[PDB]
Amino acid sequence: GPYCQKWMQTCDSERKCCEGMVCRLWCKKKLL
Repeated sequence: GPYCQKWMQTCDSERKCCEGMVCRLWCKKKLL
């Protein structure tokens, strides 16, 4: 929904990761 990626959404192999980036404890950017 409206608060997930920029709210550190607690990521698991079942979590609706709003940007598909770094499913480790949250979802956050790490990219070249």
